[PDB]
Amino acid sequence: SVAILQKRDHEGFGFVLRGAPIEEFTPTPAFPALQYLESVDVEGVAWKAGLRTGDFLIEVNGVNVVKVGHKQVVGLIRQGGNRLVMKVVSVT
Repeated sequence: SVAILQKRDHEGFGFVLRGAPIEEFTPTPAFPALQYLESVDVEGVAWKAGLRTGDFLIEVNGVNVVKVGHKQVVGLIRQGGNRLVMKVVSVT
């Protein structure tokens, strides 16, 4: 799916990112991407946009991140400022 987030300058998006040798990695239908959402504050910015714990990250602001490191994805979220667009799959 796809989520669209808009926040104030002095809040966050209300989610935590986790992920990991990132050259022979291999997507599966159980572990599709390197990065996934560890927690989504309930009734938070990301939540209200329909983001949930367990969502894996395919795209961030137009860039594909299936085999992209962690520091690089967090950099994409930062560059967007108060706007963020992500493509996620829910392994649920």
